[PDB]
Amino acid sequence: MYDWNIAAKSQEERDKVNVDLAASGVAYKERLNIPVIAEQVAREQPENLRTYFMERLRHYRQLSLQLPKGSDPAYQKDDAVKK
Repeated sequence: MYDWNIAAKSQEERDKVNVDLAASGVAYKERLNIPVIAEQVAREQPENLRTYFMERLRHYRQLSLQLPKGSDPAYQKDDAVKK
């Protein structure tokens, strides 16, 4: 699907988000089922925001488990059966 955050005009804005979406594709896609390419963001990941990407990344992990199908043990329903 290529880039999508083209709405970012400023430099500081596009860089932080480019690395933000990067952290998403890498984990969010492999965990749940988000349709994106991990290496696609790997070639556009600004080392200048390597810190931010990790912040969102670590966060994405927390939701990786909470998120829908793909990897969720505690996503049971009615507290009766787990699925």
